[PDB]
Amino acid sequence: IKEKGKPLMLNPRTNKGMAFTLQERQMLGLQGLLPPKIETQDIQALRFHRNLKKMTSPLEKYIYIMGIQERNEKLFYRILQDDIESLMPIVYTPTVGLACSQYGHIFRRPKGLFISISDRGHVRSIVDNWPENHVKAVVVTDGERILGLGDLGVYGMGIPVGKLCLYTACAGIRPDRCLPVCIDVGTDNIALLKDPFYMGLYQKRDRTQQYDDLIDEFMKAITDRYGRNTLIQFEDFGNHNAFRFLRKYREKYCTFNDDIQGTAAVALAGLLAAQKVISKPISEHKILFLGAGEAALGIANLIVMSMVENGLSEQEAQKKIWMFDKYGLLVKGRKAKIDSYQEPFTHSAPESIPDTFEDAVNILKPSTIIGVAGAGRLFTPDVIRAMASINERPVIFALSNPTAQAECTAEEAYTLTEGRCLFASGSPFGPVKLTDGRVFTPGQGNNVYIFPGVALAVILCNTRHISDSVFLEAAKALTSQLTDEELAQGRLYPPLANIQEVSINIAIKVTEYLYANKMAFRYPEPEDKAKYVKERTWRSEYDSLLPDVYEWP
Amino acid sequence: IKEKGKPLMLNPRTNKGMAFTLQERQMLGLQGLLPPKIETQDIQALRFHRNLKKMTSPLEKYIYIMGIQERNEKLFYRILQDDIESLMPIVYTPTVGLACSQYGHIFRRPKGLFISISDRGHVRSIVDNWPENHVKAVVVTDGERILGLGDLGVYGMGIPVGKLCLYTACAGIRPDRCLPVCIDVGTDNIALLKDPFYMGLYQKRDRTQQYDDLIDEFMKAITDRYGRNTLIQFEDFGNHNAFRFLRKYREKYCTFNDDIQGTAAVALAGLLAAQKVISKPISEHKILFLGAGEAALGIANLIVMSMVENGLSEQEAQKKIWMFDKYGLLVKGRKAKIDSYQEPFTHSAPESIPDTFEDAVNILKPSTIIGVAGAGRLFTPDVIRAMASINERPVIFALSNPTAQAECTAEEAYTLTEGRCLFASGSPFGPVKLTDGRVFTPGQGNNVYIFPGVALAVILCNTRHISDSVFLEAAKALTSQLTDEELAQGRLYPPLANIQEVSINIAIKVTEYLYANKMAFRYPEPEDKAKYVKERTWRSEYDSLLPDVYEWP
Amino acid sequence: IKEKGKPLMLNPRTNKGMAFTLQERQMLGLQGLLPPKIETQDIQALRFHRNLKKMTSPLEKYIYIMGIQERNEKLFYRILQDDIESLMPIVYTPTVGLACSQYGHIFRRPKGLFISISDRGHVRSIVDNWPENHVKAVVVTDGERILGLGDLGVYGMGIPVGKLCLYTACAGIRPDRCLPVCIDVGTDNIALLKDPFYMGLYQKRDRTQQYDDLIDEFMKAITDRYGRNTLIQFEDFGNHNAFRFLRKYREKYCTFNDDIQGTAAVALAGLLAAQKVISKPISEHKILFLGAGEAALGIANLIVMSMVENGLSEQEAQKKIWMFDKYGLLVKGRKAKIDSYQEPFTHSAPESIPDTFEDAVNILKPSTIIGVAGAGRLFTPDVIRAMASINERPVIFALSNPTAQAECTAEEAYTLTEGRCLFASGSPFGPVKLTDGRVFTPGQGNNVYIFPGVALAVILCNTRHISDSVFLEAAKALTSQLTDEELAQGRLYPPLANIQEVSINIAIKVTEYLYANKMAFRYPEPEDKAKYVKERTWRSEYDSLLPDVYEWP
Ligand SMILES: NC(=O)C1=CN([C@@H]2O[C@H](COP(=O)(O)OP(=O)(O)OC[C@H]3O[C@@H](n4cnc5c(N)ncnc54)[C@H](O)[C@@H]3O)[C@@H](O)[C@H]2O)C=CC1
Ligand SMILES: NC(=O)C1=CN([C@@H]2O[C@H](COP(=O)(O)OP(=O)(O)OC[C@H]3O[C@@H](n4cnc5c(N)ncnc54)[C@H](O)[C@@H]3O)[C@@H](O)[C@H]2O)C=CC1
Ligand SMILES: NC(=O)C1=CN([C@@H]2O[C@H](COP(=O)(O)OP(=O)(O)OC[C@H]3O[C@@H](n4cnc5c(N)ncnc54)[C@H](O)[C@@H]3O)[C@@H](O)[C@H]2O)C=CC1
Ligand SMILES: NC(=O)C1=CN([C@@H]2O[C@H](COP(=O)(O)OP(=O)(O)OC[C@H]3O[C@@H](n4cnc5c(N)ncnc54)[C@H](O)[C@@H]3O)[C@@H](O)[C@H]2O)C=CC1
Ligand SMILES: NC(=O)C1=CN([C@@H]2O[C@H](COP(=O)(O)OP(=O)(O)OC[C@H]3O[C@@H](n4cnc5c(N)ncnc54)[C@H](O)[C@@H]3O)[C@@H](O)[C@H]2O)C=CC1
Ligand SMILES: NC(=O)C1=CN([C@@H]2O[C@H](COP(=O)(O)OP(=O)(O)OC[C@H]3O[C@@H](n4cnc5c(N)ncnc54)[C@H](O)[C@@H]3O)[C@@H](O)[C@H]2O)C=CC1
Ligand SMILES: O=C(O)/C=C/C(=O)O
Ligand SMILES: O=C(O)/C=C/C(=O)O
Ligand SMILES: O=C(O)/C=C/C(=O)O
Ligand SMILES: [Mn+2]
Ligand SMILES: [Mn+2]
Ligand SMILES: [Mn+2]
Repeated sequence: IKEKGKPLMLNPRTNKGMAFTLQERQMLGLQGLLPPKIETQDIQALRFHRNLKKMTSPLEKYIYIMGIQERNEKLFYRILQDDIESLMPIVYTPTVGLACSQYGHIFRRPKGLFISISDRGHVRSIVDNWPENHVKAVVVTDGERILGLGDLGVYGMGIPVGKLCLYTACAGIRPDRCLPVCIDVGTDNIALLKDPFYMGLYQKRDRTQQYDDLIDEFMKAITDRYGRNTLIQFEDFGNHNAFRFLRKYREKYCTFNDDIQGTAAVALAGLLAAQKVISKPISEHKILFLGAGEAALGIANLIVMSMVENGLSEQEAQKKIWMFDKYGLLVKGRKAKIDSYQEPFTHSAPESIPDTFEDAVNILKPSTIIGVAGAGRLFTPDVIRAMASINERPVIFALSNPTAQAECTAEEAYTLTEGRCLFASGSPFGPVKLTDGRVFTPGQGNNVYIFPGVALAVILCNTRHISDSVFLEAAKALTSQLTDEELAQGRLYPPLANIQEVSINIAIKVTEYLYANKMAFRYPEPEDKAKYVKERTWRSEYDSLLPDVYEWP
Repeated sequence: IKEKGKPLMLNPRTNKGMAFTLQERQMLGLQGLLPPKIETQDIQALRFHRNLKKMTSPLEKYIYIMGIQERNEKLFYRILQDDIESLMPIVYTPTVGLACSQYGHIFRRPKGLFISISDRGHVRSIVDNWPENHVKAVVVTDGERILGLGDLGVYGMGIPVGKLCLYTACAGIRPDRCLPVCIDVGTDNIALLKDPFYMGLYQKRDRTQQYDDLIDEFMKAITDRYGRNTLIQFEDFGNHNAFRFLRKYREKYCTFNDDIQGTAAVALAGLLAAQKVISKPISEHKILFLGAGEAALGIANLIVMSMVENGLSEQEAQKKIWMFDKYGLLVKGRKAKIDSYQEPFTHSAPESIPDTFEDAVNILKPSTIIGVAGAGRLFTPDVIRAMASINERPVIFALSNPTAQAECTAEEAYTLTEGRCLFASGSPFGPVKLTDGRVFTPGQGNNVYIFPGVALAVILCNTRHISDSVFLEAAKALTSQLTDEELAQGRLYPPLANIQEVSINIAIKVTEYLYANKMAFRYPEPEDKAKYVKERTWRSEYDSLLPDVYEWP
Repeated sequence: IKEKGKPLMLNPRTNKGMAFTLQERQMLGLQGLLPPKIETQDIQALRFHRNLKKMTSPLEKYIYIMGIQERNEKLFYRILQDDIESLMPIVYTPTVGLACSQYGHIFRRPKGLFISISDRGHVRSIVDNWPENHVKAVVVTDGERILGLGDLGVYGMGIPVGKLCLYTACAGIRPDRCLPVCIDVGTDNIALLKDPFYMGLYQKRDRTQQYDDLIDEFMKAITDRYGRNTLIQFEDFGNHNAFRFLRKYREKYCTFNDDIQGTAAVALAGLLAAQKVISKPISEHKILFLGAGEAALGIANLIVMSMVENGLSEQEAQKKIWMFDKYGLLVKGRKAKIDSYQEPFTHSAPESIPDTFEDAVNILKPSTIIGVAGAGRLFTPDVIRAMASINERPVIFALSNPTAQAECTAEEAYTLTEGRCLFASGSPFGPVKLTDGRVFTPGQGNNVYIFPGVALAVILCNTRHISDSVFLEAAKALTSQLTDEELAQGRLYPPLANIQEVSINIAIKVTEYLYANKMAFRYPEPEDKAKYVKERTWRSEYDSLLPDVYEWP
């Protein structure tokens, strides 16, 4: 490091608290500024869990652990490392959504960059204000579609912050190379415009061309200072902007959209694991989505790429996918609109026009149901029963987040199908024991299983662009890690407790894929991709800060 | 910049002296720390020239101007840019040599990084001590062969410093992106080892494997911190080491040796200029070298490549070249050793064995004489007359530096050949006027015309390896700028006064060459290379340091 | 030491150069930034004297050593300490006057605080930009009366800088606690108003209420930040502003005017020494001043106090003093003005009014002549001859500075009076050897023998105000250190070569005087004033910058 003395303690990237050794204190001007006691990171972790055990609400736990990231970075991650499964719900979905809807009530310190429409023309100067000189990964949101909570404006900064925590906790990406970003062009949230604690501009969203220019100016500014190959992950943008920005920049920068592409991969991985148990002919596979937005289209497009890779033409596969949105079933010539992306899955109206999602299930008789509407408990008991009656082993994915917007619970899916369904959800649910002793451990179909591993691979290989093919390879890399014993439990995904090793493995597989397809530019090409990746992961163990002292001959 | 206040004035990189505008001083905390007067860089320039003109000795002018580099970087380069031609002999050769032989007496502040054998195993920590974060180019020496002055140890640091100033002065390579380096493993200079002002370790050179490993450690440290693409220019390394390191690293790193390859392109560019005068074919020209070291072998190899590029084969080309070293004519089976690089130019002993260099000229009757033995006035009157009697338009290159080690003077060569010789020297020589009022302006055969333009291209194209073929095009690029009128005056090279435009022009050719030959990795490839290179050269004009202030809507 | 890395080398306060030990280099992040050689201050000193020896002009040597102050403060004073006597003429008078005349030509880096009239209402903001936190002594000037050179505007900043160097070199006052200040309200010097290099405001002097308000503002801003007892020494202000500001502030701040009071003490001390080689009766003392401004009036009033301290009343002592300015003898009723301060020394026109200073010498027949007109050689040979015939041992003091403005030289004084005079001058003159062989060593009556010791005592005792009594004591303290031998050489002051010891002795005696008269507020009162002062003098030897590293039991 460059500085010594108090500054070392005030900066969380370097502060170690009482873990600063005696020599470090004396040589770096800290003696007397710390209590006489010398501690280990282990003692500090104990302090943490000791106090966490006594806390009552998830939000309170969020504020506390999240505060550690602003005081002692190394320890913050040592804490996540100790038990990522139990803390995931706190730092990530669903509690992060809770934090976001209340971001202005719990604010203590800011985190990340805020670029508003009012800064148009001066974005580059905002990017130069960021302290870190070598940013490799950016996660950006404009806060219009925060989880299934809708438009939360700048209160959505909570999402990019959470995603990045996982870049480091899951894939070992250096936190100092990560930058959370929030684009504030206003918010249509009437309640927030009336909140005296709101953190953004008090104006409705700017949807004119100035908005696209702002985004343009941001992509330009970020790459100018950090590099053309800086990984830019779009997160929680509205439906229209999400697809547009993805297609406008995907071939120009090293960018992707988590909601559209990372989701697609995790979902596909779940369906793959499922096919392992079901083993049914793909000619008998009929899928039906509740909702036809970002994730539905992304999932459907990757399912098609999977089916095509498996024989069917692109046109035959798309006919095997249906969608049901807020206006009803997506069929040709319906009163409600249908965008360019939905058309491919908009088919000739069947015998009857289903009025409810239930009718749709009975009429179309799908074998797989995927909920991604973010509208609540729409996979009603009748839907689940209809599914269990129609299929011996129905696949039921309720992916909407947070928990209250989920289509159904694990407990509802398993009991209403007598333990026959193959379930996955976006938000966490604990094990389910049926009235007959059978225990079913549900898996979490959440994009966190993908973006960390993919991001690591892309950064390490100096990749310039990300094609949909990477996510397909990621899908296969995730489900390829499922053992048969975990399959028996009802797990369509590796245990969340192993998310770190699982992410690394996905990173290794994707790096092998990028190189083999001339998508990597990090020369020389590593001989052992496995040893290469593992060798470059950031660790939470304290580094010695002592200067290099030695005797001259 | 991150700081404000006095530090801005203490760091030459940012210090503008009285050039800081009123608004900059108020907002940065300099009000009152500077005189009320607001000056322009133009005024600062005048002050400089006013003082220099009063100065008497070259060394004195050296101390003064080099002192400016450590007070106001921008001003330093503006001063050079003002009149590169007249300042060249002061900051560069021959005065730079004078400075080196006396580095310990005129020392005020150190420049660049010093890595000593005593720091083995701890070289990375030394590299990390360097303030600048984005280093793109390194010029390193061990002071074994400083000009034709010999082993000067750490006193040779003056060379890497002098070389880098030209990177900026000539080719516009950002100064903060440059790093001069001195590897001190001791020195054999008996006198220095007795001087109380010597700046190096008091011990003779370490020629064991430790030297090799130190160099290895250095290459690894630099690359690891700044990127394996970082340009490493080897300068004034002893004979043995110069070749071996070039061979060993040109494949692994983006390195090259200036004394071997840079010179090769200058000397070749000279001959190419001669051709447009003599028109003499390639089946013509019998070349004789005085000395067979780094530069001779380098020029020979590039010459051969140009002949082979024009019909002739390598075997019949290498025969048109002869070398005479401190041991006499280099012929097969002679007593003196003949290294691997010299073998290709070691032909069967002639009918008679040349006793002295004058004899070798009469017997062999060369049409081009090239001196690079750093041994003195060896292109004696007799030697020059002989070349006159034997040729109509003889080519005489006395490239040895500094001035006192050159083979002959511009006057000696022109008067002794009645103005028919085509001359070039390593160090500068003023115009020559013959008794018949005929005036000849001799060019300078110095690699300064090469390394700057090449360095700029390599760096801008993100090149990873430098092939000798880059130098061949470098030579062509240089000569392709010699206008007819300049040929007449007796100029084998573009006027040294235009060395800036020449360098930029060269850089453009090489970048187009590099891309056209898939050696460039800077994406996207620029359509207009010219526009590309000129947009990226560093300017000596002052930049505003004002924060980005603006009103919100 | 709170900073590490390059910053330690860029700051002259901490820069040790190659004297940084290996241990400090490794622990402070300097390894590799300095040559492998470890030097001592002794070696660096040698390098300095070696180069100084070569130099030809005094201004050149000035530019050189003053540059060292801006690079290595410790070494700067070591060099001065090594031979304060020979460097005195270069760093102080007369060369410092030459430097001020060319300040804008030789400018490299600014020194001190610059407060301009354009800054009124923001002076505190300027004072807060000064890097040092504990300032104890300020020396300020407006540059209207720089030596006998006149109005030099901001070019006069060189004077305060020169005085402060002596604060440290002579009295051991801490460099970082001294603050040179230049108040710029414009200049009347027409030459500078058309000089493109002039460092000040381009306007004639502002003499409205604004001037006075600026100074008031300055005085308040300084004390507000550093303390009401911050020693503030006024230097080279115009005659009208010198007395009025001294009168206005001497009871509100810890301030004094060097030109009026310091001079007074050194001049009187010279007379006191003279009396010891003449034993002349007070009733025989007749003093005539050439000039009647700051210096003259200051000296007169101090002489008057010494006489009153010995019996004579104010009235009778005051009549022993005559003055002659640029309009002639000050006699009651003369057409030329006579201000309040001059009245006590304005007599009734004698029988015949002397037209020239020679007529005044012959008519009044004084026994002591003191020149402070700064108008050149007014002590013509006829004048000196007249003094030789009226008095057996004529007292001749040519105090005007620099040398060209002196009233006469040392050679002219001793030669013209045949060695029967007691001579002293404001500027240095070497020894004088008459044809008869006799050698005379002239003393230098310059306020440099006073302000250092006086300021040191005033600072160490936390004195709130300085009365004329202090200077009367300093005057006595200085002459008391004179040893007969030296007095026998023609010395009216102790050898300049020992100004360090002499200054300290004056500091001791003055501190004892301040306490004895309850003017000192430093508590507790030191028992041994000598050990108290000697212990607090700053030293030039290097201090270890090593952190306090120790093991715990
Ligand atoms: N678990 C995971 O990895 C991921 C989960 N999601 C979740 O999926 C939900 C939607 O996200 P996006 O597709 O990006 O949103 P979007 O706004 O792009 O699409 C929403 C879709 O749901 C439909 N919809 C709304 N109400 C409906 C209703 N009452 N009945 C039937 N359909 C209805 C809309 O017509 C629209 O087609 C969110 O809650 C989000 O958190 C999104 C990405 C990944
Ligand atoms: N744009 C860039 O990435 C640039 C990198 N460099 C330097 O190159 C050095 C790396 O050398 P290589 O052996 O080529 O790289 P590498 O093999 O260590 O890794 C390749 C790329 O992945 C990044 N990386 C490594 N670990 C990372 C982590 N844990 N989290 C996030 N990003 C990580 C690196 O910055 C590098 O750009 C670095 O020390 C850096 O200072 C210099 C200029 C630009
Ligand atoms: N391999 C590399 O050099 C990479 C550089 N970057 C980043 O990209 C930024 C520059 O923008 P790009 O469009 O990539 O490059 P560019 O097209 O502006 O220039 C290409 C290379 O030449 C260097 N450069 C430009 N002008 C220079 C000058 N006048 N003197 C010395 N070096 C000069 C740049 O640092 C860059 O590495 C840098 O700040 C760097 O952090 C990111 C990835 C790789
Ligand atoms: N102007 C330019 O661009 C360049 C000029 N030079 C200058 O050329 C000189 C040598 O450079 P390198 O080839 O690197 O050195 P080197 O040490 O590799 O080669 C020296 C050669 O000269 C020969 N030699 C020594 N004394 C001799 C004598 N008394 N009579 C005949 N031959 C003798 C040696 O046998 C040896 O082959 C130096 O003075 C150097 O400054 C080197 C590179 C470029
Ligand atoms: N970093 C800082 O700002 C520091 C400030 N101090 C100051 O020192 C005072 C404590 O008194 P001591 O230092 O024990 O001495 P002291 O009390 O014996 O000295 C009396 C006064 O003379 C001044 N002084 C002593 N030597 C001086 C010198 N060589 N040159 C110029 N001024 C000198 C001191 O500032 C002090 O105000 C405190 O008022 C404290 O504010 C002490 C250490 C550090
Ligand atoms: N050696 C020392 O320690 C000191 C020497 N001086 C020197 O004394 C000189 C005057 O200083 P200040 O009293 O502050 O100046 P001032 O401006 O206050 O007074 C100058 C006096 O000299 C008179 N004068 C000018 N030309 C004259 C002439 N042609 N003939 C007779 N009298 C003439 C003026 O009328 C005026 O009374 C300066 O050259 C200065 O450098 C001042 C302070 C200390
Ligand atoms: O530090 C806090 O808890 C809150 C700060 C704020 O309200 O800005
Ligand atoms: O001897 C030194 O290290 C410094 C010399 C200077 O600043 O002139
Ligand atoms: O003219 C200036 O501002 C500085 C000159 C120098 O540092 O030499
Ligand atoms: Mn999302
Ligand atoms: Mn060289
Ligand atoms: Mn004065």
